[PDB]
Amino acid sequence: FVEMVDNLRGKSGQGYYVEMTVGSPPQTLNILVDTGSSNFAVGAAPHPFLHRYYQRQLSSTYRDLRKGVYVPYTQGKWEGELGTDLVSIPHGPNVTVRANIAAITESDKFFINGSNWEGILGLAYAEIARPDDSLEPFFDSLVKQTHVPNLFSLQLCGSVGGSMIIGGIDHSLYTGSLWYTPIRREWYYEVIIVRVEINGQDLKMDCKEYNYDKSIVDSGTTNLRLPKKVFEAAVKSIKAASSTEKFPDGFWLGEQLVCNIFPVISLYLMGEVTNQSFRITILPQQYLRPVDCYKFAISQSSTGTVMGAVIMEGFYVVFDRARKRIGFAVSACHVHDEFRTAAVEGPFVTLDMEDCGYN
Ligand SMILES: Cc1noc(C)c1[C@@H]1C[C@@](C)(c2cc(-c3cncnc3)c(F)cc2F)N=C(N)S1
Repeated sequence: FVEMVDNLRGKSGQGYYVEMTVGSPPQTLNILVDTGSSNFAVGAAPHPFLHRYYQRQLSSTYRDLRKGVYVPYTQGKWEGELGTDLVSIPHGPNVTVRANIAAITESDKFFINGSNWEGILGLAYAEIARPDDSLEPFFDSLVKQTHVPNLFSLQLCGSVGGSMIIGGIDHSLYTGSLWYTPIRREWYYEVIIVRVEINGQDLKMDCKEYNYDKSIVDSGTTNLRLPKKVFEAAVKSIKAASSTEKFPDGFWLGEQLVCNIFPVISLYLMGEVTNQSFRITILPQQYLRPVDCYKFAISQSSTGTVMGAVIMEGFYVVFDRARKRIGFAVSACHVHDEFRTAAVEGPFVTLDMEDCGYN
C-alpha cells in the first residue's frame, strides 16, 4: 500500500481530498473524503468557485439514470442529476468500477471559496444515501465489483496532508496497537462512548447523554461536536482546569477567537468484549485550531456526538466494514509537544455499556 501513502491533501478546516478520475477518457477531480455521508456527488457545472467540473458530454461510458436528487443539509444545499460512470483512484487500488454519481447542477453554501476540491466521496452506508437506500454508495460498488477487501483506513495529519489506504492497513502509519470499537448500526459510522474524562476527571454523567441521539466518526466535520448537556458539562470542566487565564464566554461558544493550561480530553469507547472498553486521548493541539489566532473547536450539537477532524487527526482510524468495527491507534503524524502525546490505552473495565446507546 506504499503508493497510497500521502494520497490526501487539503487546507486546515476545509477537509481532506483525494484525486479521483471519472468517465472515459478519465477526467481528473479532487474529491473530499467524507465518512459522514453516503453520496458520491461532484460539481458538473461551471460554478465560479470550482477549479474543474464533471463534463458528462465528454464521457462515452456515462449512463443517465433519468432521476434527480435534492440534498439539503443543516447548513447549505445541493441539487444533482443521477447517473453512472467508470470511476478510478490513481493513488489507490489499480481498479476501475461503475459507480453512482450525482452530477451537481445547483448549490448554495456547499463549495468553499478558495478550496481545491470540487466533489464529495460519501464513504458511509446506503441507509443515509439520497434519495434512498437503493442508490449504492461508491465503496459498496467497489467491493462488489472487485477483490478489494471491505476495509479502508484514514490517517489525517494536522497545507495539511494524510493517507487513505483502500482495502487495507499500513503499519508504518501508526504506533502501538489498534483498538477496535463496534459499529453499532450501519448507516453513519455509529459508535458508543461509555465514559468521558477531562484531565483524568470523569464528568459523572449518564453515559446515554454522551450518545444522544448518536455518536459518529466523521472525516467531513472539522469539530468535535458534543450534545449540549454534555458540552456544557465538558466546557465547565475545561473552564476549571484553565483557571490560570480568563477567556470570554463567546470563545467557548465559538462566537469569537482567542489570540499546559488546557486539559487533555479522553473518550472511552465500547470494546470488542463484554464489560471491556478502551480510551482515546486528544490534546489541546487538536481542539484549539489555528485560524496566533485560535478557534475553540468543540461545539454543541443537536444530532449527537460527532468525532470530526479534531479527534481523527490524533489517530490512525481503521474502518473495518467487514467486521463491523472501527480501529483506533496513535497516529505517527499527529501534532504533539514534549510533555504530552495522543494515546490509545486499554483494556478498561466498564459496566452497563449497552445502556449508553440511545434507542
Ligand atoms: C450533514 C451536515 N449537516 O450540515 C452540514 C454543514 C453537514 C455537512 C455535510 C457534508 C457533506 C459537507 C462537509 C463539508 C466540509 C466542511 N469543512 C471540512 N470538511 C468538509 C462541506 F464543505 C460541505 C458539506 F456539504 N459533510 C459532512 N460530513 S457534514
